[PDB]
Amino acid sequence: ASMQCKVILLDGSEYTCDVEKRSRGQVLFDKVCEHLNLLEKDYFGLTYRDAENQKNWLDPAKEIKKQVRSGAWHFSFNVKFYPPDPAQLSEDITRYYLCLQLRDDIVSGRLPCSFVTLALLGSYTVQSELGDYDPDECGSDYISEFRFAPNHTKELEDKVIELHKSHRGMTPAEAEMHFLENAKKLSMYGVDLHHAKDSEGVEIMLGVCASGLLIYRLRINRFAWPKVLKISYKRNNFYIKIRPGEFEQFESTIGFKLPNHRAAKRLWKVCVEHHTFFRLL
Repeated sequence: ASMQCKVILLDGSEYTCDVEKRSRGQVLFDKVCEHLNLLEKDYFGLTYRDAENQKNWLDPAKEIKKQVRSGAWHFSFNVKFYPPDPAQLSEDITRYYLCLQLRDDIVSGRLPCSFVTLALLGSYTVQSELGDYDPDECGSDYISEFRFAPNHTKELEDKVIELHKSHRGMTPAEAEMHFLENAKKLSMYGVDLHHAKDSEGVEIMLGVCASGLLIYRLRINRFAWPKVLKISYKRNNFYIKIRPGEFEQFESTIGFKLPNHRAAKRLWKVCVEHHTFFRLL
């Protein structure tokens, strides 16, 4: 009358529990956050891969059964809504799980940034995890475990060490806070990127975040939520209604062709959820 679930956590470890066969996603999410002693859980969710190996958020309001057709109820715990100002989070631990996610986002190449920013962010990670630089605990080899960037230059490594040396006295809470302030200013911070085609058939990327919808073709356009009147899908296609022009005198619907109905439905859902979260709480 129950099914085993496995969840990859942000530090790489694996949470196992059992849930009732007809459990809604909420059941499992609540168990994972309890495990994590996470009170600010609303920023977070669970992803799964479907039979086409596409990533999907587990809808907490719905039976897991209906979403994951396989009995392989394997999930990944992830940031869903990236806070525009992490300093305003109530708890250090929320910020910590947030850093872990952003570290992956960087290493995986999902959040690009300057060599400069990579080294600064790296040095904050090192101060958080290792503490103060010391020539006697720190060979010149003491940061061999850390990944900082999709690609490790021995010069990135030296710059991380240089900056680490300057952070002396800094507590994890502060290393992390500094980490979050440089990270939140990055261009792709918190943007969920989706492949699409525009009306001419030119391949573009439609990003969703706290502030609105982004189009990239090379970043191009950006629609703050306040200016999105309606978000909808039909078939392969994704639509937004906006009031263009200086005085917003008319409505215009802009359309994007997505690779299939399901890609359109995932984009639409993610956009709706972001609008609800960021604009209605």
